[PDB]
Amino acid sequence: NNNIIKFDKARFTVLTEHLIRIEYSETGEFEERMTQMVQNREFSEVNFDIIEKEETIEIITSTVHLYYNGGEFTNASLFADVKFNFSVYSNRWYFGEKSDGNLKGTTRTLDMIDGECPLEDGIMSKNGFAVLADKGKVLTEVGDIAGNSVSTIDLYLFAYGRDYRQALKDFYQLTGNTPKLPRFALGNWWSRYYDYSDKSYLALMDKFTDKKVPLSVSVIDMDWHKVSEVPSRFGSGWTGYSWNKKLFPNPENFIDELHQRKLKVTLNDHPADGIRAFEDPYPQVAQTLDLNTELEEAAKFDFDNLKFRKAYFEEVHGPLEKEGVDFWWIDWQQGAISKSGVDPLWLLNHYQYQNAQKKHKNNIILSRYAGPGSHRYPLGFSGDSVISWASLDFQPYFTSTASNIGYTWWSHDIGGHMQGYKDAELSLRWLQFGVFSPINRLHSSKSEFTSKEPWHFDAVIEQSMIDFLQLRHQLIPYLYSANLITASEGRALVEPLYYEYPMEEEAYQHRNQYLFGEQLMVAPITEKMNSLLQMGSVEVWFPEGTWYDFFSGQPYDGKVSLKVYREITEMPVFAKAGAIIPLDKNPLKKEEIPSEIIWKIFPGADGEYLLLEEDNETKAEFVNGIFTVTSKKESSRKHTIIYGEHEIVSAKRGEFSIDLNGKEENFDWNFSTALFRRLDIAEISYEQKDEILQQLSLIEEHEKQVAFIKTNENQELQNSLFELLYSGK
Amino acid sequence: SLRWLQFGVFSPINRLHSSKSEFTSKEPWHFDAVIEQSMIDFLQLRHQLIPYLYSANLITASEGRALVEPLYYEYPMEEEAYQHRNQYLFGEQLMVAPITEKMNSLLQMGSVEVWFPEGTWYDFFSGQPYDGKVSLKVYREITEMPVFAKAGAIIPLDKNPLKKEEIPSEIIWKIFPGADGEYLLLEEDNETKAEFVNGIFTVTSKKESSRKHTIIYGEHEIVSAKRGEFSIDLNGKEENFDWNFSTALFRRLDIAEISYEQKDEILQQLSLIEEHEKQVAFIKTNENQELQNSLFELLYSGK
Amino acid sequence: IRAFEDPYPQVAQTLDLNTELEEAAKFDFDNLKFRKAYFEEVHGPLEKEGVDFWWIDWQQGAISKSGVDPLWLLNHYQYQNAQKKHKNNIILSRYAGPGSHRYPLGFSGDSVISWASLDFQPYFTSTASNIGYTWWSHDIGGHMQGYKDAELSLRWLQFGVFSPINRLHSSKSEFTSKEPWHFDAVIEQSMIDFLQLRHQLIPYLYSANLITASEGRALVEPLYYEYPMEEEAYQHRNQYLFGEQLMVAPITEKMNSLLQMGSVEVWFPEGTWYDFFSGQPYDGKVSLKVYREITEMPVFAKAG
Repeated sequence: NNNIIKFDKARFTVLTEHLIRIEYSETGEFEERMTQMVQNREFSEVNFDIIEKEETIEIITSTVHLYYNGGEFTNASLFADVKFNFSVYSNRWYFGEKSDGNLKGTTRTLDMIDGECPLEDGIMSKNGFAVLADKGKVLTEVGDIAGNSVSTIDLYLFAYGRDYRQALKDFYQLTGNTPKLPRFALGNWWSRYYDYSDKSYLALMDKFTDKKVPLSVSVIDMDWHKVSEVPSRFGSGWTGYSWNKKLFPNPENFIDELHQRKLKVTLNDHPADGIRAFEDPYPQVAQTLDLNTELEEAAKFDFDNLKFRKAYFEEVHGPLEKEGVDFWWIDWQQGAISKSGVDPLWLLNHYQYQNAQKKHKNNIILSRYAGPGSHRYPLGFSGDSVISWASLDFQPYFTSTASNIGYTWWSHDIGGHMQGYKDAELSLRWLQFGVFSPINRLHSSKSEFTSKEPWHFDAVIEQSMIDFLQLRHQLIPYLYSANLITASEGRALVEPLYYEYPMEEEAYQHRNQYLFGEQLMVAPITEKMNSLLQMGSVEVWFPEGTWYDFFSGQPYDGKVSLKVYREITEMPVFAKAGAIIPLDKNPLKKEEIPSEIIWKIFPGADGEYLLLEEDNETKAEFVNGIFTVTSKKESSRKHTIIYGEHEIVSAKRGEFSIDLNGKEENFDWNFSTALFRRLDIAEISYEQKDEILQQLSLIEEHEKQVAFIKTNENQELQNSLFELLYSGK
Repeated sequence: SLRWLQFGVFSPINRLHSSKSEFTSKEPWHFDAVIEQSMIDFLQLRHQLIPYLYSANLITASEGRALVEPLYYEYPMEEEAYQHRNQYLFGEQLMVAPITEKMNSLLQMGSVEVWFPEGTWYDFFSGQPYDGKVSLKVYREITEMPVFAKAGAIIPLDKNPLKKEEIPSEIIWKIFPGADGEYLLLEEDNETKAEFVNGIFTVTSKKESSRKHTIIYGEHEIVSAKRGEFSIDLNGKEENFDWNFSTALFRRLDIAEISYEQKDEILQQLSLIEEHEKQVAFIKTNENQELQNSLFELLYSGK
Repeated sequence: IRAFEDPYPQVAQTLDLNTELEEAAKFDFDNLKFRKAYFEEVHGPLEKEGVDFWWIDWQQGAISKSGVDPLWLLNHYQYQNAQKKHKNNIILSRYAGPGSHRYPLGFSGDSVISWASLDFQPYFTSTASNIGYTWWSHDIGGHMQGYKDAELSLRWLQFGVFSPINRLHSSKSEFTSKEPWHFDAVIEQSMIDFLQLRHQLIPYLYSANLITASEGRALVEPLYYEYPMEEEAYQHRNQYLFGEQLMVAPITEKMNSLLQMGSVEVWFPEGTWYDFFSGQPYDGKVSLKVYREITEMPVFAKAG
């Protein structure tokens, strides 16, 4: 290509104006094969300039000067200046050195993490550049490990400035797009490390139905297989591939019952102790792998070994798949050691994801993060988080930041995995976040005390959990459409604020705040409520424009940073004037695609929404007060229209256009009602409640209502009252 | 000592006195150069106020009106007039809210919650404006005292407080713009009426004298040392005081014993953010609660 | 020297740069031609306009192709170049390792404005004599960030007056000027008094300077240079000899508001000592806490 330049023992490939591959080869041969990370180096031709001398080369694009002075790559011989002024003297990359500015990415797991842990770098930087080292093995054409690259140094310099979305799109072009998820992945999952029987698991699935909680996925954790029944001469029962016949006497019939309830079924797989001589598949595996059965030779876990992988997929998983297991939960915690030097977690996710496509279209796994490019193998499984306010407070930041290395389908144990402390409000706050996260999978530890069942809790917590779990299914149309946008356009469902607002300092100062698809902005509450107010709070940054609480219609004039207060049953989620959000009208109804969609419109601006589905595209447009719905293909689907407060049209078939210029724009939300409710629940003096209600009702001028609350001795009560006055301004 | 002298100057009688200690002299030069200058300034102000005090004295003797009134004399039906115990009317034209608490060292300012009755009020010293009716915490450096006058207030001042003379040879008429007003200066041997009506300021007296009148309209000295009766039209003249948000903001941030990064962010954000409601939202997020109240006072006066 | 700069056309001609691709003359103090163009064609024109000496403010790391720290290359070559235009000329730059005392003055840089920073700085300054680096210039009052406290500013200036170099400097803040009249009348007068004292001390300082150059004696010595066998000479970290006739114990802690005085524990060696300012006498040998108003500094001289 004209986009390739060789100099001394180095090779430079200008992939985009903002992305340069940098290689070193001792042997004069450079690597064309794919790697664990890189799937594609075919990019459209771009313009750049070169200054090539006897001893030095300079490559010049719109955004970077890359310099190479010959010899081995050192911090002195290989370095780059960006053509940006985001910093005073952090604008230079030096080979092998770290600079300030990296917005971070993700890490393997939250196992044993109570609150924060360190993250790896991503490709996004406030200073406009990042280097992504390719240290992986080469692949063959069909995707097996081929050994060591002949490019013994192979780097990708990203110099996208603060065009983070383009950086991520081009990262997906280099490393491969995220595959499409199946719609079932986006519903509620039930999971618990608990020794259910077939009977008690079905009873619980039937109780969810009776309780009006919709589920898409039934997880069965490790007590599906033998555990205490494993003789100790074999080691533990952590790894298992044999049903516990007491609990599951007829596994296929049990899985058939979950399938009749329209559930997908996954089993926990702890692979590290392989297939030992007590296991039901051991005689077949022993025959295939020529094991010494009289010395009970184990088929040890070895995902570098083609014959082992084949026996694992065909003879260990295969029989369980025939019984109706839909996909695999790979729960790998036993380290990064293999003879090849490839992390066994990477070998599991890569080969198991590929194997899962044989039985079902667009199938998934559930496994931990295996490094850059491992987004090709959804879903992410963060693991054994400690049950704490601190863990919840980290998790939104964790989730949105992961988009910076393209890993956009994290599934967290909703409510936390293990250890930690009981607090029903923590459980409820965690579920609110989970509903507005990539995947909503309830899971817990082996404790008798950690079930995430809503009815574990009091009547208030129970009803709120059921409400949010129903909301998750209402959101599946929006989630599935965003999923197809991830797969086709390389846009994350969960974005940090700085993707949309890269030049706004406040977009970097609200770590737990994020965009959720294109129409919603979420600010989860991740701190225990103030008992004096009976409300939790978070500081929300409202960008320029008019924003509405998604639930209440409470309005906010951006741009402003404002502390917002919500009761434990309520979550801060916001939509702009002109937002159009589809919702399943029948979230409890078992059906492949919604028979009815609610179009929820926020007045005050034009807008539009494209609902992508398996077999259709439906465009909702709101222009000069006219709402129009059209689709590629016709269907019997019935559309409901909600304009602000009011249901305008109920269950109307086919394409149509309705004029909403006539209709009531304003939500009911009003200062006086909200004021009365905040004062009423507060655990403060009745004399203070009486004085605040009286004075805020009597005082007419907005500035004097604010002066009145400014004298209040309760500082947090001032901030709560200020939120209502700001919304009522 | 300095706060006490500020109160004393706006009290019925200003008598410095102390115990038999070697350490309790009320001499201004007992103290450091800052305290000394402020004490001298307030002690000079007391003599500037003698014309106003002597006139109120004759009103006590003849009409049975106190020089110092609780707020509830003027505002008997306002609950807030019973909730500001140290706040008072001082004659008919001034409202005083002495600071009687040690300064907050983080702000380098003391404070008191002031109730502003209905109407437009001005700091007597600075011209900082306040829209009543409101209860508002006000902050002052140790050298400054909260004293307020309504639009239309007319306060006479001795122009020569150090000059030993039985009656002032020169009076300053200090006028607060925005309303009509009047003031009757009662003296041993004279009555002098100052009237401010539809922007016309008039001075007349029972008896003639060689007294020279100076007129200060808001900020500006309009007429210097003019003899006898007269009338001058101030509709032409600049109504507004110099007091401005930006200057006062810079001064409060500059003296505060807070982080320079906080000072820089507040100055930048309050200068950039245009909408009053969003300037108030910005200060509402400040972690320093008393700094919020100080910044709120300036934003309220600048509204 | 990048393509927008006033000297770039001359530097581009000297270094054979590609001006139509706006090739920068990148910083490269290993390169003889770069150094020559930097001194003659970049600094030279500014020197002709009357610039007397160079403040090298290098913060961009220790990387060069040679393995020599670019800060060392700057101090070594710029000090040598500064002698061409003026006799006994200086630079102002950070410490570049042992031997870099040959290139005065030291420039310590971007200290945080705090009592903690001031409390470190006397110990920092006297201890530097132990590697022969005896001309540290600190940003007097602190450089950046930190907190406002007029008394910290005044204490810092008192130290600076009794330090190798008294250079007032500050951050880009609207709130960090070291002008004395930034402060109240008490702080202002005391700062003016100490700034006048610095000029009163120039004869003593210049004489000590010639003693550094000719006899290898530091202006600022730790107590243990004079009193190596006295345990207390190792236990008063901020106390130092200042030339041969003065012993300084700066106050580097906020005053006790009950006393309206700051304090420091002073070790008085054997002999009769006098406060330099007041004449208050002290009989050594003794360790004694001394108290001073914010406007006063503990500085002592022996009988004789």
